[PDB]
Amino acid sequence: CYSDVSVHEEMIADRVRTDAYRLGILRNWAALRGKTVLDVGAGTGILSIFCAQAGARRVYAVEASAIWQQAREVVRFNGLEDRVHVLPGPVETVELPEQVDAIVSEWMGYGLLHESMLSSVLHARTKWLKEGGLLLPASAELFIVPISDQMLEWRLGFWSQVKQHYGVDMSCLEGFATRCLMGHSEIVVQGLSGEDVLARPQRFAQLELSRAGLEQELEAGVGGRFRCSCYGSAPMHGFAIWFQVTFPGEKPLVLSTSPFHPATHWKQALLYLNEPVQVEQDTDVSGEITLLPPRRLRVLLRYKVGDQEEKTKDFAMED
Ligand SMILES: Cc1ccc2c(c1)[C@@H](c1ccc(F)cc1)N(C(=O)c1ccc(Br)o1)CC(=O)N2
Ligand SMILES: Nc1ncnc2c1ncn2[C@@H]1O[C@H](CSCC[C@H](N)C(=O)O)[C@@H](O)[C@H]1O
Repeated sequence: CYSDVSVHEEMIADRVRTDAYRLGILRNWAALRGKTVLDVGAGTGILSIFCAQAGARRVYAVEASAIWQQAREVVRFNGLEDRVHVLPGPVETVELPEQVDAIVSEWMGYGLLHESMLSSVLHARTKWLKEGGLLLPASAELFIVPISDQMLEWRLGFWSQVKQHYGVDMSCLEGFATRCLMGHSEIVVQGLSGEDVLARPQRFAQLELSRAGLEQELEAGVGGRFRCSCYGSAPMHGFAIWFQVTFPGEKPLVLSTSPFHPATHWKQALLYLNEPVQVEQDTDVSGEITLLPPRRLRVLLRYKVGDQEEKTKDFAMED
């Protein structure tokens, strides 16, 4: 259980994630006080306990993986076993004695595990949430922007620096490094900063989690067109995608994974072009992006940089 503890350690050590959930939940104290909550995928149980601190009478903490033992332990240890009930197994088959006033979950991320988690939360909403019940978070939004990855630039430049240190010219391996690091069709999860961002980020989709038939909409695919204009001269390496989610308040609380906001464990998802393309101030960058489900979540991208012809590059997540 090494990667098992590391995953839960990583989440809890993310103060942006954890304070956002804590405040997001607490700020609904008036709607939660004395009410019932389902925590879908409770993990170590911290979100369920946040709900109790907000005043919930009963929280059902449903967890499919072995970490539920630790959740049971943490709740019992905090003396909340009367108010938080840890239930092992998948949410799709759990039996609650009542329908709930609110659902909390932390389903977001990049890959098949997270897609499966949203589906499970939507299954639970339809099955167990009362009409007009609270969803925490309630919505998500997806953003895209052209980027220049400084770390990648260094790695691509590395082979040209070997001569200076060891008297052997390996500059000829730039082509090789580029093909290997950029020519694949995988999504790369990497943390960027604001200076990597080459234009204004564009929202390309919104997911309102209360909508019935969202499961159906997701299966078709989520996304849309985008357009933007670059800020200055740079080697454009591709696009970054990220999300935010919103907790209703009475101003809503936003948990964001943007490169301009504090770093989170989610980082951003990078879509590299096959090789770098030079952009300038006012270079138009436009395209269409679609995220959809051999069991793979495909990212379909068609884009145009400047006067270049439109190009397709499709990526995938097999997990
Ligand atoms: C079609 C679909 C279905 C479920 C679904 C996704 C996409 C998205 C998603 C992630 C976060 C959100 F706030 C919203 C959506 N997910 C992705 O992997 C993803 C996003 C960008 C790239 Br690149 O990949 C998995 C997920 O958490 N949920
Ligand atoms: N169908 C399902 N039913 C119940 N739990 C699930 C599930 N699919 C995944 N999970 C669990 O959901 C968790 C997501 S990790 C989030 C953990 C916790 N809510 C926290 O915020 O700290 C994992 O621990 C995983 O085992």
